[PDB]
Amino acid sequence: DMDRFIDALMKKMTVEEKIGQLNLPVIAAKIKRGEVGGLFNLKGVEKIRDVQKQAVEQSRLGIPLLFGMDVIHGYETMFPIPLGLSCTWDMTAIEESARIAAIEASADGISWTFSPMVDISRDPRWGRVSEGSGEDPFLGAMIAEAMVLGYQGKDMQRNDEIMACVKHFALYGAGEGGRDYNTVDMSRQRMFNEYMLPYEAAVEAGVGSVMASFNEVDGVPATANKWLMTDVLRGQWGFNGFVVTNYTGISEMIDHGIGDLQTVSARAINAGVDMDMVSEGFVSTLKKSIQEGKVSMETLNTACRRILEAKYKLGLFDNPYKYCDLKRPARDIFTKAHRDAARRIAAESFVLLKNDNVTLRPGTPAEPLLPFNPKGNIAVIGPLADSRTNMPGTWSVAAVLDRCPSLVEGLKEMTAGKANILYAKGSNLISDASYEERATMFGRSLNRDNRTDEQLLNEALTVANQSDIIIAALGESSEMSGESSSRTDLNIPDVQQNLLKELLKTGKPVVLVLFTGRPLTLTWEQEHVPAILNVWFGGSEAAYAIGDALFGYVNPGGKLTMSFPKNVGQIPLYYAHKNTGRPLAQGKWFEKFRSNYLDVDNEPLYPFGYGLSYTTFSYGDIDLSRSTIDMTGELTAAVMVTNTGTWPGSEVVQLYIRDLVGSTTRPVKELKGFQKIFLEPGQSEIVRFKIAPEMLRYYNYDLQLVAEPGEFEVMIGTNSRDVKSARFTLK
Amino acid sequence: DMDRFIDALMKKMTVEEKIGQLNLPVTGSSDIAAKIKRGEVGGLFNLKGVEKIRDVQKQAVEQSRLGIPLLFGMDVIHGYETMFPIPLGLSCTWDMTAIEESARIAAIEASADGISWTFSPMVDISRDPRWGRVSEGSGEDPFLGAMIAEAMVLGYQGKDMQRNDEIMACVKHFALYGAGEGGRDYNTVDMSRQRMFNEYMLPYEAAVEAGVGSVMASFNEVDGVPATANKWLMTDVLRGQWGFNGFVVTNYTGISEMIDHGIGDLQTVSARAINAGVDMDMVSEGFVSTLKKSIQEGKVSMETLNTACRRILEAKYKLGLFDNPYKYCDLKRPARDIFTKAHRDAARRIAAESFVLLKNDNVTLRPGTPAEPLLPFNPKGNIAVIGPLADSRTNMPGTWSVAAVLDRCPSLVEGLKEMTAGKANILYAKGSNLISDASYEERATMFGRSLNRDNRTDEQLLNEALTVANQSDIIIAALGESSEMSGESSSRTDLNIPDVQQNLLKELLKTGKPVVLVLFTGRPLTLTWEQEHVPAILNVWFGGSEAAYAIGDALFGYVNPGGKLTMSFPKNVGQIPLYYAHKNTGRPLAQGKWFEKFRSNYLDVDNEPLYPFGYGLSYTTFSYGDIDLSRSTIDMTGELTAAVMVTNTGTWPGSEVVQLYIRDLVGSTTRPVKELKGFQKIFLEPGQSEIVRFKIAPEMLRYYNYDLQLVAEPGEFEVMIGTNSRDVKSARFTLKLEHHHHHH
Ligand SMILES: OC[C@H]1O[C@@H](O[C@@H]2[C@@H](O)[C@H](O)[C@@H](CO)O[C@H]2O)[C@H](O)[C@@H](O)[C@@H]1O
Ligand SMILES: OC[C@H]1O[C@@H](O[C@@H]2[C@@H](O)[C@H](O)[C@@H](CO)O[C@H]2O)[C@H](O)[C@@H](O)[C@@H]1O
Ligand SMILES: OC[C@H]1O[C@H](O)[C@H](O)[C@@H](O)[C@@H]1O
Ligand SMILES: [Mg+2]
Ligand SMILES: [Mg+2]
Repeated sequence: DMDRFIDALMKKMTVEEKIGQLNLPVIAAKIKRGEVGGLFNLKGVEKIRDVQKQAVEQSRLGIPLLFGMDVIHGYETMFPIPLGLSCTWDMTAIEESARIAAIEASADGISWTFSPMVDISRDPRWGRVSEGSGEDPFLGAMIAEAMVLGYQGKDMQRNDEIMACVKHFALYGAGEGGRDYNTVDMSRQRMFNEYMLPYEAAVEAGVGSVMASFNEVDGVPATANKWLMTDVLRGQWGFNGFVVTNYTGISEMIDHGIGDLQTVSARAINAGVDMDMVSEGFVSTLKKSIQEGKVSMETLNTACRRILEAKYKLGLFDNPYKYCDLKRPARDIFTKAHRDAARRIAAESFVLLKNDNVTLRPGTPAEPLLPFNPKGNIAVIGPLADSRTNMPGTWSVAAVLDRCPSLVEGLKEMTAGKANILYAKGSNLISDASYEERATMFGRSLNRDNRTDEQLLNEALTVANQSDIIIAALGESSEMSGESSSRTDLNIPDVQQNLLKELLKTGKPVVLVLFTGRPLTLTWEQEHVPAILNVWFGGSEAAYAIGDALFGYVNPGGKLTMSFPKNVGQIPLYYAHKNTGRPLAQGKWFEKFRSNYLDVDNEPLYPFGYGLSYTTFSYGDIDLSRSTIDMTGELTAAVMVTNTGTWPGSEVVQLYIRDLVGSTTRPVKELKGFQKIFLEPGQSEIVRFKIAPEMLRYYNYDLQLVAEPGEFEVMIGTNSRDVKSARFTLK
Repeated sequence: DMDRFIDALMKKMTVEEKIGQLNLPVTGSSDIAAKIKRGEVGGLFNLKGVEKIRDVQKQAVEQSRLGIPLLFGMDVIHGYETMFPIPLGLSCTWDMTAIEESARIAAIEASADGISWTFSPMVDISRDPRWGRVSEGSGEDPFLGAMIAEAMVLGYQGKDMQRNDEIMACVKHFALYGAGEGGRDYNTVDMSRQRMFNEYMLPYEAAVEAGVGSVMASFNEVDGVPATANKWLMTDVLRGQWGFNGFVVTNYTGISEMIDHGIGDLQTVSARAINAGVDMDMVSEGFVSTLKKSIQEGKVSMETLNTACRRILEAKYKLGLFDNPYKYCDLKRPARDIFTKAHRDAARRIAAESFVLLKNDNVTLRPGTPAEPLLPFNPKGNIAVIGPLADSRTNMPGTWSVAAVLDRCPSLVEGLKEMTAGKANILYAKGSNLISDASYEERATMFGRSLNRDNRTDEQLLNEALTVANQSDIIIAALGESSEMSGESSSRTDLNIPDVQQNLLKELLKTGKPVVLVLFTGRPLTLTWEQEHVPAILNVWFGGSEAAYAIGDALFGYVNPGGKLTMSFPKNVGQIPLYYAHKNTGRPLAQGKWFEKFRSNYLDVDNEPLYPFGYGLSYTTFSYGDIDLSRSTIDMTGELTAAVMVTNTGTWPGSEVVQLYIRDLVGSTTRPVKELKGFQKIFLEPGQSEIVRFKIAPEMLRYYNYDLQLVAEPGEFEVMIGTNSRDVKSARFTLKLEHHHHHH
């Protein structure tokens, strides 16, 4: 067993060698000296194999390395960005996506992924919303579990199973002004009821590692916050793994303003941080700290032990080359089967935001633009229409970017012999040339040249007037989201929005195919564009999936996991909000002396859980099996859902709960369950949810996790706004 | 003795009479005469007129069983009839003496008219210019906000409220109400205890410390409990930590609003309120309708009721109302104390002192002559005054002027007419409506602030303004908010000058005539376009009843503007919240390096406000020498002096607000990059110099640490002094636990 092995190995180690197990730098000489615990961001089974060989056969103790990478939403086969993927509301698909990525990365030498990112955010200004699963902690927790299980399986024993890392612990999504890395501040009540569940869920699914976040919490950088890293993570949740810092998280504490390198390094290890990504604070200062009594041997041994336990659990003491099969890349990476899975999952992620009836032939009843049969002349216009490198999305560091088909390319393939695909760039990404450059960093250039916006527009209107339909491929470049990609405006960029206006003015039918990493402020578009399909960033096979949606091969079923506000002045806007002492009643905007603004109502443009289909769904009244239950009972909430339209398709039936009265104020609703059903036209299904006191608990004023007696409102519907309702009492 | 008298009085009262002292209906609430007869009423508010107040007091004294006199409340916020600037504007004076004076005058007038209690000062810290109630406070900063709280309470109450022109003040809104989410009024507040004490609480404390007689509970939740039911707030902090000896009143229907908050029925929330330390029920009738049943049922004890009742009675005793219930009911005072020339003269001085000159660039008026700033200018020729704020009397006082005679204030045109008669012709055009949307204009101009928007087209209004402008030598563009675009329940998600006014502005600028933007506002606005295109921008906030004359004083150079901002002006609403006393983060963007990938910064704008905290210009300029510290190392027992030479390097005499900032460089918790720790407002003639000195003592360097202990920690500090929070000179010093006791 493990304990004996690790005792024995640790009894042989110098203080230096124990310290070295905590170092995760950016080298061959470092490894020879036992100064390296793992490496990260190295791609290639050949390279990784040789570096491992150096560790195993050229270091004193032969201790093998962890190899980390950001395998976020795929290795080479790119699934949608996680925010888009969350919109599937399909935990099976989500697990599959993480399984596939793990198969691919492990085939290439990777034993550790810095995934899943589970940070709750209600601030769409923050670029890293693209990497999470929205604003809701329940959905977030379900997804966390599915991702950890996809990567790790049961116990990481297989050679296609890798170690996961829940990030970023904790509260990183609440950075002030939506500005990446900025100050976080909240009450402990808010932490537990509104932000912490996804981290806890990952821990409880047996995630092997946790990454400390960049932000402060209660005035202490997370990386030096013992309350977080010991009392909560270990003390409350029982985490038995190790904590890794984020990139230079230790030395950044110097800038935060809590001390010099040695001081903040000691505080981090004493807080419960075990591995030091890049900063070399542990390597360069811990021995001195140990000599001065600032860090005990016991603390060092604990951190070292954790690191070694992770390597044992990965099977790296049994076989250091477990993940270095030179034969596997050809078999496992970027296969047709994987790419087909990604295409399917991509089409499942898209959210149909709008699809109004339009006068398409004179005299006929108006009908929607989507789906349509690929015939005639299909214009595909905009700066996202013919970009390969912008399809996979941010955080695709192992992808071959210029290998993904552009939207034009993919649609051309899919329509060969049936229709003509007419392309026009239409506009730049944005008017400001310097913004376009930083927005298209990391190889996402759109090849901006000297053609002016006016020239670009004029070409596009020429093409548009030769067309039977216009697909406007607009929105963000993929690096307008991700890290250090915060925005103060959330519009479709200026020149693109002008292009869209002008395309609408041709009189031809226009479908907005919207690429984004975040919620955008779309009131103008919701008013004037007949059809809007949010395609997020669908992955390496996005172009094909977009075709599947457009041509009706897939009926869109995605639902939003994050509120789309009307303007930036409404931030933060989220569905699970408190009622206030002065709630504005429905339809009463504007009312003086209620909680409301002078210039806009309180509502998002599109609420949490919103998503349309090519069919329609109708809900009966909710049947509750009990009107009362006690603290040990249960009941069933049933509703019949009928496909009332003409298309087969899926519906995410959503369960919300309102605790009507509380000893503290309680949100107007909370997501507490969901089921994704598929129905043929005319077919019905009775959807049943179990409700029990376990589900009705929350963290009260004293942070006690408790369900209080009183009345509850159970709400079931097609989104967080449009619901059927009923009540019961807890005794 | 007060204790004897109140014991004796409380020994006579029934449970219904004790409960009745806790009840505060609104009049000016049903069946008030009969409720007073029954002893069911402890106070009233919103009744104006010393005649009416005396009648009702006589009812209480002569026709209730026990004759217990009433408190009479009103929102005396920035004046009774003589209106001073709105408090946010007033705060830009950086002048505590003037602030105290404004409060003294308002107390003199209010008390003349029967009023014994003002629901002032509002001291809520806010970093969010969306929130309309920023107009009512004194900006983002706790140091300045604390000093203002003190000055206001002292102004209203004096030493001990003994005089018949001193009234009881009420610090509001306890607590954290300025952090409402989305800047939407009444919305959820949430923050750490550390943030509360370091960043929000001090001005409430400074009001308690100044002897404020009462505190008003806020509308917001704190830690998921409505403030009105938050025992931690109303007992543990207010009494347990600060030793507040007064009483707590709810805000309007605060108790019954807890039903909507979602913590129970009227009886439950009323019981929880009184048990929390709330002493008086504004309007809800929660206390009067449910407290006896609660006492029967054991939900509230007789000791809790007695404690609340006693606080109300002690307030009345401390105000001198048992001694003379008609102390403030002198029917002859109104004719000699209210809206007097002496009061109005002070209001005009204080108003001119509140204005903030945001921009005043050189303009070439005529070829061959060197360019000069538009401000100030001698009144000559043809002066156009154009805009929806140009000829509105009723919008001059500002929001929260509930006792003012709105349509007696001169409009800006009228004011400029009087001041320039015989010297210049004032030409006038409306130019635009307040905003394109009529329904918005309506809600924006409620409470008697109509601009009398008519059925003219935007074209009619604009063309009339252009005919004026093209005949004029200078254009005074009177634009911005109506007064009721700020105040309570006036939150905005856009902070621009409204659409049709900004179009008007553009068109006036296109004439080529020189334009001065005289900006009326209750809040920070997003003014990047205006800062780029308008030569001169004078922020006049809302100046009060004498605003028009004060504006003339500034434009013509009778007063040199010396206001400084107390709240950050963002470049856009997507930067909110933006405040000077922020943390460094782990990845600070170095100055001048926007944009840099992997630093804390946005893709589309830099991190900076358009105008920072403490920003403001003058008709002259001031230069700062380097800082001289009297010593470089002290210990906890010591002190040092920071000194800077400030010189008037321009051609005009003028006042400068010299501002002291301190940065605690390293902490056990992260510390802000600076915090205001002092200021001095100096007046300098052209060429003149003055050495400004600040005492720095370890007690000023204290903050609430992780464990909420108010401590100073040894380490390095940076002393910064300058003309605003951005443009500062620097010097460093070290604090130790133990240093030299003598020179050796
Ligand atoms: O005048 C007492 C307090 O009144 C509050 O303003 C109320 C408002 O909350 C209520 O909706 C309307 C209903 O007509 O009456 C106003 O007076 C203010 O929040 C307090 O600052 C003020 O002291
Ligand atoms: O790849 C490991 C972790 O890296 C962080 O992103 C860093 C960024 O913080 C740093 O400035 C640049 C330096 O080029 O490298 C990136 O890797 C991410 O925040 C983590 O999520 C990631 O797991
Ligand atoms: O239009 C001129 C004036 O008319 C009325 O006297 C209004 O009360 C006033 O606000 C306005 O300035
Ligand atoms: Mg309940
Ligand atoms: Mg320090």
